[PDB]
Amino acid sequence: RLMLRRVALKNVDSSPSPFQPLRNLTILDLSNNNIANINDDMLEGLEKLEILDLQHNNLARLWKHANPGGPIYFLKGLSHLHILNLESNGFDEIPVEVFKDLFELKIIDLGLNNLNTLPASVFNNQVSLKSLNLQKNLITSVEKKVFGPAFRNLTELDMRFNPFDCTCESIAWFVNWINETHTNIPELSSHYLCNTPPHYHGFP
RNA sequence: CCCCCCCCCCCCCCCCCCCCCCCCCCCCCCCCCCCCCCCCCCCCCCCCCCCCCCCCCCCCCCCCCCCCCCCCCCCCCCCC
Repeated sequence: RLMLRRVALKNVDSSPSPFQPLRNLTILDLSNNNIANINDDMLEGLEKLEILDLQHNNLARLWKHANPGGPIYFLKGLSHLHILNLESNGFDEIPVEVFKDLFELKIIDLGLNNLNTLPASVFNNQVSLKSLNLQKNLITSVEKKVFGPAFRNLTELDMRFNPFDCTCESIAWFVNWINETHTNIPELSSHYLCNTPPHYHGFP
């Protein structure tokens, strides 16, 4: 376990990964450090890593398609990763094959970001997901082609402050899944308020 | 056994002049190549300064909400 929360890491983007000798590393916290550039091969050889926290950082550019050199898939080879946190990273786009190898992911956190559109068929490999947290984002539509495999068998859901769109093309499957479910959705009728169109403005 | 004087023709040598043909050097013009310097055309790379745009982090301010601690008051009831 190596905790580096709010330590302002510098020279973190070296060509050889400093966590390469850490073969038995299981918990790694890199939160509140304003890390900007992260290499692709930083977590190579980290088969036994389970807990990864990268919340409150600046990795928005690393996932956009306009980033030179291509998006950074720094989550490859993490077969045993269990809890992942990416809060307040300012993410605006998620690459399609970033979560391709997380076969044992159960807890994922993506709140307080600028997510608006997610690629279709991204959460196929998370067959053992438990909690999905997307509070305080800019998402507007929830559909099967992206959130179908995500909502297979969960236990928690955190999507409070989002401007949901009330349209049969964008929310009908979502509200249908709300009607019958066993996942714990707290304050479902308090902050899951429809922002757009103004006809359904504020309607749960 | 004799010298002299005239003339024709053909020689040889030497000085001058005029012809071709060639060599060397030089002059003028032009062309080609090499080197040096300079000007212009663009397309740029690197560095610095200035100005903005996005995202994020620390600190601070304002408005709150919850919890904890302390103080006061109102009503009800007992002890001596």
